[PDB]
Amino acid sequence: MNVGEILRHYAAGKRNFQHINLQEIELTNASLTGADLSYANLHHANLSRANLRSADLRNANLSHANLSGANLEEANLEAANLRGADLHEANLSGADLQEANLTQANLKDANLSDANLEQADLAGADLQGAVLDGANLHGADLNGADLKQADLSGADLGGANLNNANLSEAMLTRANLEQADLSGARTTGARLDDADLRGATVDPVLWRTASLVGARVDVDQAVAFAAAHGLCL
Amino acid sequence: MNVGEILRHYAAGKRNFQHINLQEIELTNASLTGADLSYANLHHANLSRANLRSADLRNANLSHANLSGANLEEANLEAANLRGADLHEANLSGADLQEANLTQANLKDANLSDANLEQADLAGADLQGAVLDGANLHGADLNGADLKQADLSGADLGGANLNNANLSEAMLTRANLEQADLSGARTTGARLDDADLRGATVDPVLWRTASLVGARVDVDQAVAFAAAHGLCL
Repeated sequence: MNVGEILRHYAAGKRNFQHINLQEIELTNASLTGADLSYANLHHANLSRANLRSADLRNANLSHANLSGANLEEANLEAANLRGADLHEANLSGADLQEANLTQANLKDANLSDANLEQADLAGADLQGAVLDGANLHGADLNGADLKQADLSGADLGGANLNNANLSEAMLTRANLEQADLSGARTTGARLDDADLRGATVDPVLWRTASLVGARVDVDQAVAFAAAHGLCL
Repeated sequence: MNVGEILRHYAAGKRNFQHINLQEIELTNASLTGADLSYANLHHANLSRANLRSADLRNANLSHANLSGANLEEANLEAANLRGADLHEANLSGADLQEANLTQANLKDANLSDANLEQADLAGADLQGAVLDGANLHGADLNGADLKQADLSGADLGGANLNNANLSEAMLTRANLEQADLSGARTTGARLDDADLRGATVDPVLWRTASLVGARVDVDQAVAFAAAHGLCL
């Protein structure tokens, strides 16, 4: 299938497009809300600015697609393959991204307000400046992700892997970090006021760097904290 | 007895002067080492600059005596009554002051290196600038004493009462504060590095003000500390 076909069919009102092969397709600007594209092949595809609101893309191959600026509000991307995809400035508010593959993806300045990223793989992704206010990243992999100035105000990072994340100047206010791993993360000017830290693995450096006004702690943690300030116990 | 008598007798080599009444006596400059003056009455006496090295004064009435600049090195003042005495700049190194009465006394800039002040009463005394390097104040009363810039580097303040002390800019390095009470003390720029704090009662303010590099703590204390920095447990 090609473009003038598919634009036409949708325009008619045909909504099922599952398993279609659209690999490398030029679909910039293309307007495709409520479309069913599950299992569809979109390797290196161009869907820059494409409107995919409430679209179903679950298990779709999107590795290396340009999606810069797409609307994905409320789209179903459960298990969709997004390795290396360009999502800079895309809007994914309310989007379902559970168990989705986002390694190496460019997410700079994108919006994932209230998006479901449960167990998603974001190792090494660029989220510099993005917004995740109230998002679910319970159990996500962020091995090495870049989050300079990203907003996770109120996100579930319960048990998330933040191993070696860049959190420099990140916003973590009232986020849930219970049981998260933050070994190696850069926390310069990061803000964890009111955040829930209980049982998270942290470097001691974090105790000295992150604003922690109202942040919740273990007793093990209290101690950590004390000692990171140089008290002898 | 009067002065020309007593100077004479000592000069001969007479050493016992116990229970003698020398109340209000002018004995400035008077040179009286190894003298036994226990139970002697010296209310409002003038012994400014008097040399009393290794003198025995235990239970002597010294209330309101001028002793400014006296040598009391190694003198025995166990239970001697020093309420309101002027001791500014006096030297009491190695002096025994156990159970002695020092309320309201002027001790500004005096030297009590290694002096024994066990259970002594220093409520409301002025020790602004004094030196107590290695002194024993185990169980002393310092209710309200002024210790601006005083040096207690290494002193036993085990169980001492520091209720409302001025400790502004005091030196407490490797002092023992186990079980001391520091409710109300001013600790601005006070230094408690390597000090032993375990079980002492402190205001939380203290956690924020005193340098605590290497200071020892309880777990209760670790927690205190954390919370004084605003962490929620």
